[PDB]
Amino acid sequence: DKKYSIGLDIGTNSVGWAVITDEYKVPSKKFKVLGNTDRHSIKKNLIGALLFDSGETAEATRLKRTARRRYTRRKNRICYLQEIFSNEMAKVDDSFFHRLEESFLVEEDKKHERHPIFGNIVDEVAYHEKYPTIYHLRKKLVDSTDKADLRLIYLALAHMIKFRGHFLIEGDLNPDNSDVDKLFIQLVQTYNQLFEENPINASGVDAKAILSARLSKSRRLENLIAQLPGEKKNGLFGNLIALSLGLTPNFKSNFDLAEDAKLQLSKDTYDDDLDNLLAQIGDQYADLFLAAKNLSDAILLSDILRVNTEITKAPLSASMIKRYDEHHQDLTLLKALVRQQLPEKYKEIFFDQSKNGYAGYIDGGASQEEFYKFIKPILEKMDGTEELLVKLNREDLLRKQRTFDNGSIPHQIHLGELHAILRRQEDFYPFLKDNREKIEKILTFRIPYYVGPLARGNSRFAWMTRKSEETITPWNFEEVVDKGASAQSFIERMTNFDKNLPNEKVLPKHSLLYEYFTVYNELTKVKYVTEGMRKPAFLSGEQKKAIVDLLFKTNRKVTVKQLKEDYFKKIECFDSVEISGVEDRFNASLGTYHDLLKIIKDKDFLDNEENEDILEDIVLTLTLFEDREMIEERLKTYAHLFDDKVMKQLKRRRYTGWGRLSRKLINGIRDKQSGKTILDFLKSDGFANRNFMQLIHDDSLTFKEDIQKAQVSGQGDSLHEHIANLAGSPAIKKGILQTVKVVDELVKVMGRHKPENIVIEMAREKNSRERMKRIEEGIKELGSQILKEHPVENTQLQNEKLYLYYLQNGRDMYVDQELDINRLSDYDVDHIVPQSFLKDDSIDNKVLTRSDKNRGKSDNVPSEEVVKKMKNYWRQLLNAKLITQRKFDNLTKAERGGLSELDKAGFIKRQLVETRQITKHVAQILDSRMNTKYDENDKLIREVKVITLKSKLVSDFRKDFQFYKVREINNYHHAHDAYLNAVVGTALIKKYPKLESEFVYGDYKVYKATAKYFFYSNIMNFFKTEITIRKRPLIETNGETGEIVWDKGRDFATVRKVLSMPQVNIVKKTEVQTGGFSKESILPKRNSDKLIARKKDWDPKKYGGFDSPTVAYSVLVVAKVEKGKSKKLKSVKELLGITIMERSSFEKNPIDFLEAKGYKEVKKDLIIKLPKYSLFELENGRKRMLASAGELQKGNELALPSKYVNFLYLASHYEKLKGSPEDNEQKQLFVEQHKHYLDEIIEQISEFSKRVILADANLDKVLSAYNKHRDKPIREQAENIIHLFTLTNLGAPAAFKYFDTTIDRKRYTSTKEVLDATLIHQSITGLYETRIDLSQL
RNA sequence: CGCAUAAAGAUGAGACGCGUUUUAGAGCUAGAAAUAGCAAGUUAAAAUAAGGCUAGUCCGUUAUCAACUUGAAAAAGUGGCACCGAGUCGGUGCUU
DNA sequence: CGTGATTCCAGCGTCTCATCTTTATGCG
DNA sequence: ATTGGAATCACG
Ligand SMILES: [K+]
Ligand SMILES: [K+]
Ligand SMILES: [Mg+2]
Repeated sequence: DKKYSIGLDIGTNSVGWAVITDEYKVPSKKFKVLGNTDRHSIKKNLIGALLFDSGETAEATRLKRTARRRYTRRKNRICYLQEIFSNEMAKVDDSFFHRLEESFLVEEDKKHERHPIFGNIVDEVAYHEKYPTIYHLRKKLVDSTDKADLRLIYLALAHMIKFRGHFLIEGDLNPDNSDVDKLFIQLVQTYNQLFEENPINASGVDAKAILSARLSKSRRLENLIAQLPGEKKNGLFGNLIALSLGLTPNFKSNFDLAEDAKLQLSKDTYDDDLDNLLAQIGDQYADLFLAAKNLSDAILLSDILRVNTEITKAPLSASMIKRYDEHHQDLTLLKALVRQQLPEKYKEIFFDQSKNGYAGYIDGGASQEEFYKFIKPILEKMDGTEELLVKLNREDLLRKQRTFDNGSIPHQIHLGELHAILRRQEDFYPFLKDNREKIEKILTFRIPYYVGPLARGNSRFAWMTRKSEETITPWNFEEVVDKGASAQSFIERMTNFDKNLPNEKVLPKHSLLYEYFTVYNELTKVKYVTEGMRKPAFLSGEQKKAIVDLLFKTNRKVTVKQLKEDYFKKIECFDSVEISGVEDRFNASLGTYHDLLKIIKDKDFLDNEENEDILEDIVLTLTLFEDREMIEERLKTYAHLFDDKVMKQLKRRRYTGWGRLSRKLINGIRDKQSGKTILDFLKSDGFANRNFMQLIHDDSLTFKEDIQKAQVSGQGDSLHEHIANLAGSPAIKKGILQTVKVVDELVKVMGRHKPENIVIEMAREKNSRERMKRIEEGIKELGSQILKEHPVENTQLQNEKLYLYYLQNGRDMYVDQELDINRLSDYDVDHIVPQSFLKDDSIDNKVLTRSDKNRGKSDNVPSEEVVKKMKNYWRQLLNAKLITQRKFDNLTKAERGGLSELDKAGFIKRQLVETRQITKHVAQILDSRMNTKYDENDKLIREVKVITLKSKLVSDFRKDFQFYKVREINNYHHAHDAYLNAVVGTALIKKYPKLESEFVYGDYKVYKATAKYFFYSNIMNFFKTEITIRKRPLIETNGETGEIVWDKGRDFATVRKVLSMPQVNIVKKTEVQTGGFSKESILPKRNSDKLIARKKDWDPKKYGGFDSPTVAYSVLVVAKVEKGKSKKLKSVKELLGITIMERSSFEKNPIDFLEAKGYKEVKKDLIIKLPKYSLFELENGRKRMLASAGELQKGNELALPSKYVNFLYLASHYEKLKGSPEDNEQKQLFVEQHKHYLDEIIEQISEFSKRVILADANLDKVLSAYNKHRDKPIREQAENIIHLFTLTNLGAPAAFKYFDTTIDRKRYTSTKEVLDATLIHQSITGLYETRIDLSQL
């Protein structure tokens, strides 16, 4: 019956827990030990931590799943093509497709001739001589007119269909037009022929280079406008240019059309949009648009083709043949030049696959860039290589046809080549003539993103509904698949249900019912005052309806002045109006009402009550579907009500956005007695004018009970389901679930007595590629040449100062100057918001400057003068996305007011008050689980108070009272943080019950700038003996009550004693490994049993395969095996290591599995399943965690005494020095007086390593390295001993560096010993254990 | 408390481009062979987690997971306390 | 000739679309 | 980045 509290520290890979009592002491208990060993009891402290691998997101699984679907559907494309061809192919060659299928198999496994295409050596050689690449064949079939072998036609069509290109361009691309300059001049011609007053003159402008520039589209537009004399990017010609290049231009202001009429060429809606714009102005400008379309084509077609198109209808295949021919010519030239000038390197270039020369480029793993890096010095160190070098710097030297950059080829080009082949060969082959659209559809068919997987009820990811029960081929897809239903289910399966009625789906945000609801909700709060009024009074239902009919239904926004004049003055005849409860501009407005009024031009239809469900369906359809065709399909039912043009205008309108209130919630549920819905009450409440909340918070009204009935239905969810529904990372969700489980186990351990308080705190927690892409886009948009000055590696951009330099165009952000790339370690990285106000260290808040003093004052936002200097530069960076909206607002906050003392107070408070929503959700879960009893009046009984702390409170407590944390010693700090949290948190609610509303979970009613500033600055000052000097009492009092919240004479002793306890329950969560079967790399054939066949029949020794399988869990099996020629049965105990691929086969029948592996007469009761991280104790406390069936991890924690931890913190100058010069001097002197600690610390590590780690060579290496550097400053030795602690850590062995020396991993690559050790099964807290003596088996 | 914007993250769908693996693309000459010299090289088929049954243009890498007992499962149930101490927890007393 | 030390190695780039939450910053 | 799988190397 002893009161206690729980403190928790939740992280992504750790959950620290601690149980404390009223005196801040951690209890200890004797726990029963189950199993077959002699040990029966163990004393353990109720402080510990759970360690687990981070929870992964589903994104990688999603990408693998989508890739699997794409491979299945590509094989289906080829299958459809072969089905079309099969009847005629069986005549031409019956075994052709069989050879294609078996082409992977080796000679002895092939059932037909080893040559796939023609089945004889002569014809195969002749084919490969005539068409060196498939593109030769494609060009021949597109251009030639004599009948081709059916096998060749199939091969070309299959190549086009299999690798078809992207669908990022909608409509048609005609490759007949490729000249940029000619089409640009034609556009200018049409513009001048239609516009004579201000003609466009652009002669003498390199249209080809500017428009096809490698820079960004926006910068290309800027460059073209720059060379356009007397033109504007927002002008009509500028809009045409933006449309052509790809940027979406607004054509409203060009013609003053009063509608946006945005025209994006790539989008399919453009056509319809274009027609709309033709209705806005006329057909005279249509020619310009036509030219713009053609111009756009050339812009995107000159990028990939770069070949003449008047002589061929296969510009892509001809471009690839040009690649082939230039590669051949350059290869011959390079061979000759190398054999003439550097004859010794030829073998390196053209024979050595390991090297990145031509042989490595073709036969080895060298990419194009690696080959260019290898060959550029050789080209430079030779004569006659000017053309080769020019090609190389243009990235056009010795190219391959199948390259990384073929991702810019639209499927329209492949479709054009396929269509040309079909037209050429259709007369010779009738089935090609009558299956032409079939094959074109095979190439171009693509399941819409809103239909998803074409499942038949066996997929958890599928939502499509089928009109008819038939197989969905690409040809009957539009007939078998219900696309409207599929798209609606696509949107609605991801959208929310309203919380009040969890089975009901939310309304569209722009629903007329929702707008009416919000308008009435705000209007019921309108408190008008006019002359002759004794007291302020609310408006009545009739007045509200009159105002809605007058103000809202005729004005988009309704203000106070319009309310006073057009209603109170015009009708009420009251010239003195003062409003209360609202602002000048009403937030709620009938935007949907006015938009529908403009679209349909009818008022009776809108105001009619009985047809409003039609409007609800209208807005729902306009919200659900973005495609004009589907909107048309759904609205066709309402075509009779409106006109055809009105139907088109409706089709154009789209209402993005959903709400949070369902239809039933607003106007579906009715009160038992009144029979009025919530909307009805909002319309006519009476004198009360209650809002929606008061309407659902009234006990007399049945709405509260109806909501409760809806909420109870479904009984919430299981803990795992409720946690998964949270908005957070899967890693933090794993942390939260483990936190709840440890709390349940701790409550069990404490005799089912629930804690008095649960104080919880959560941590706030490739990249180089993201930085590279961001800087590339920013520089391209800006138009700078900085990146061309210096090619920076991705890992080199990981430097903070370098990244800031590159993001700022190399220029100081506060003044107008330039920084030097080589003057690093000299400039200053400053924070836009000072670290005192906000502890933010991300790039979004950091600025690189030559000297920080240029910012102005260091106690506020940077000065107004700096803003006036660099606002244009900041805006240019923001438009290039080198700085964000947040960064720009922070930088320019001075001109908008700067930082008032109120903002400083708020930032000070938020450094201690945890406002994160995820922490509130965790607190709610814990409170709901702990507090369940209800009052007689149906009110929660807060038996357990859930407090939420921030990491700053505990961190500052650690720093102030020398409770220093070094994260490298061991994992105990996790546990320690949890303890400290409770120790702080409970203390706070002892000292400040009035502050519960900021810390304890629950809506407590307990609630100038300098006052709050100093209050929260010194809110934790009751712990320290001497303030500022002020000497608060030794024993702090509760305040207005008599309790000992803190006893400075003995409570600090208790905290220091707790942090020095050697036994802390650190548990690594044992997990069965799931995921990929093995390494994905397909290795070449070799005679090794570690190769895994990629198919049943693909024997690895002849076809290669996978290796490195991941072990799901090991299996301790005691059985017999055959030994010797006589195959005598030897008894063996062994770890098998069931891999992920073998797991299902093993669990289906373990005995059959083990007999297949070779073990005989296994004991199914003696088989032990051992997941990863299974704990074993061997001797002297040496603990090994099973990492796999053949590898062990360290499983021991080093309990370094607290004095060494504090000395290493001070000596390392953790986070530099943040103390007063007097205290810093005292601590530095303490370090100097305590140099000998270093030796002692080393001894600690050494003795620990001699008992547990057992890495003899690494320990000797470490000792020698330490002896080498004994003359270094104490600080550097301290930092490097912090590094040294990696030798003794728990978990996987790692490599560490002591100064210069690097000590590599000593790995325990043998699990033989653990077969005769003590396996330990630990509960989540580790308090409950079962020890199995495996040597007894 | 309500709107607008931006960023980040989560989830799902539809698609591209490569990469890899085996086979095909008769390598030739001098050679007894070792090999040497020369020539050639750019392409394609197929697989792209083994595979499964539910046979779909589906599904197969997320989440969840100590032990023991009751179980389809979800899951439920199983382990005295106090005190003195502390090198990973030990001991003493009370109790059962 | 086993066995500990050592070395090496690991699928990756892009685009379109939708929904949700959370945080930051204005406005109100 | 990490950390287990695999091959290879050095050597008593
Ligand atoms: K797992
Ligand atoms: K466990
Ligand atoms: Mg497959």
